[PDB]
Amino acid sequence: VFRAADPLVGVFLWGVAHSINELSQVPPPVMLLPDDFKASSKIKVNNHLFHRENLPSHFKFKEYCPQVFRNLRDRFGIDDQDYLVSLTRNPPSESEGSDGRFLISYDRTLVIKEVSSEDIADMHSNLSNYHQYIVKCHGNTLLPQFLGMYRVSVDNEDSYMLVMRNMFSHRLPVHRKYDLKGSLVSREASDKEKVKELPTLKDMDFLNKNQKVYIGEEEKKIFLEKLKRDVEFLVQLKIMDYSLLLGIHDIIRGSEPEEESFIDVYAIRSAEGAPQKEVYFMGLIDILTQYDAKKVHPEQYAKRFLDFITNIFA
Amino acid sequence: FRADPLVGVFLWGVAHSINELSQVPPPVMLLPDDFKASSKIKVNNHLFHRENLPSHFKFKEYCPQVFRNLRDRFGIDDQDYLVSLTRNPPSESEGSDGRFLISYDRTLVIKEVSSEDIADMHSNLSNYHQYIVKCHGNTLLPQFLGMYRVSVDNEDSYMLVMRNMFSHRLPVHRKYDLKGSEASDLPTLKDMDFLNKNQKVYIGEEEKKIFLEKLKRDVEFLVQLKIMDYSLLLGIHDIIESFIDVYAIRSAEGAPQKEVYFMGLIDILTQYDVHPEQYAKRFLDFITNIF
Ligand SMILES: CCCCC(=O)Nc1ccc(-c2ccc3ncn(CCC)c(=O)c3c2)cn1
Ligand SMILES: CCCCC(=O)Nc1ccc(-c2ccc3ncn(CCC)c(=O)c3c2)cn1
Repeated sequence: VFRAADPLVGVFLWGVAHSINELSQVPPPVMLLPDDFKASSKIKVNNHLFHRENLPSHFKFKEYCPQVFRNLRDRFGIDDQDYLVSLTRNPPSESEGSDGRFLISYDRTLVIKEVSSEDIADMHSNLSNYHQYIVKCHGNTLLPQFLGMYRVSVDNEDSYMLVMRNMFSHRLPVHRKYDLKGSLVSREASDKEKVKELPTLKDMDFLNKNQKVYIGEEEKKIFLEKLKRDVEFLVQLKIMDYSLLLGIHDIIRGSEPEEESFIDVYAIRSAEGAPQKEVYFMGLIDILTQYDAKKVHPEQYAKRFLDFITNIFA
Repeated sequence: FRADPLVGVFLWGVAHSINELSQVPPPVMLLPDDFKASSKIKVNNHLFHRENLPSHFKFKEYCPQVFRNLRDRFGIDDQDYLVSLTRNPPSESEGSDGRFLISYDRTLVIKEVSSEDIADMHSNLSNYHQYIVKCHGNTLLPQFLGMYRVSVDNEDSYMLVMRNMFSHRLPVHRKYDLKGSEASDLPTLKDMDFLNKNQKVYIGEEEKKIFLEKLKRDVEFLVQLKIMDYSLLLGIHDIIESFIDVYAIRSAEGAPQKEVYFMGLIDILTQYDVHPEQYAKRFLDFITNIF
């Protein structure tokens, strides 16, 4: 059943418009109540002998905790209308690498990742904790910015979408990619992964390449003290198995002929004495994983993580 | 409890439909499927709260392509239809046994109807639609512009939106429901009080026949469908630029009073189950008899 447009994205793009447009009529609550953290807005469409081109005739769309995620976007500095333009003005571009879908907004500021149903449950188990941490740090963090969480039902099949700020650059393309855990049971990018154009390298590949990150001592201090706070928050929640996403843009290799419009929140320029002029992009990914696993405590995972990351700097 | 969700949902559904319909190109020709089609939407929010709309409702539009085409053939743009119903709440009328709302514009009417009138509309929607294209929309019959079903707190109410037959600016002072064969206590006069009050309409020779020729055409379209028990709604405004009252006929030159008459057929679609062509025969001669 080849289609030119994927109905899963079309229904998602429809539902984001509908969600935000109805949200424009609902005044923001003065304080989020514990009921807002179990709330949801669903809507089910049933057209009969009335066909549309972009959307299927039978679909559902649900938004998880609208008031919570609306408040989160605000605290992260994103106007709801800017969120809408960025996701819907033009179709997002598809990216490969992750399990299911992984979309990038047309302005390359937002990311939309397909997650599982247990991931949706893990977010609810800690949305209140995550929100209270965004309040406390005023949104200045290395954790991902969870901006919206949605369920898209099409052809009697539910997909779960999660929107976030893009940790990479809206305009500077990433030339080298790592995912760093600091672990012992060592991590190499597979042969299958390594022959791609942009392979996600891991701890051992980082070391094998003599990779170092040159940012200068003040930025190093701010980044490590931030990383330390964020990790302690996860440790308190008994979380482990998270990663630092590290991207590297080669400056002299440049972008395409495309050279103020947006701020790359997770970017740090290289130090003035660096051997290479580059831009780094760093963020924690795959948080929200509890220690309970059916065959390392969160405190030990963290200490090892922080010590590894501390030494990637030079 | 009475501060109203039925109106609040209905107006939410109309904006939602006209927004959806702006993204579906209007067809040039209709299919038999379009006369059995429908668009249904169900909202269910959980610990989410909004002012106007309740937490749970349904909105169903009947044959969206047909009525959209009928609004086109009646000279109504969809956006002007949307502004008309929703930009300010419709004022209600206490013509009871169901709700009866008039747009802020006074250009359109929203009448609550039964589940069998919905069945009656579907049995003849195509017959009605093709009569409209042949007369190029120049009829005394009502202009059915849209038909929806709203569900709130597990009760289904059916809404039919028609063009307003009365004026959008000039109020009606006398109102008749003319049939042929008296009213118990603007009141709705029945037929005897036309006579008793020596009421007569003066509209001019040339315009009287154009109305009567179309009345014969319209009625002759109903009798071919075994329709009876229709009425001629006659509104009357003693004369003591934005829109048009297309059922208004101006004061005749040299009349006792210079006035404006609003006349068009209502409560059609009642099928025989006194004969249709007899019922015709009596009504037509009755209404032909005012000069
Ligand atoms: C419901 C709980 C979910 C658990 C959970 O924390 N997952 C999680 C968290 C964050 C990300 C993420 C965010 C931004 C990103 N920007 C760029 N790139 C680079 C693209 C090549 C990313 O990969 C990226 C990945 C992915 N997954
Ligand atoms: C689906 C229903 C089948 C039966 C059926 O044809 N009903 C039916 C048909 C037409 C009307 C109608 C139309 C326009 C009108 N304009 C003004 N005013 C004046 C308001 C004071 C009206 O009353 C009016 C009433 C009412 N009912």
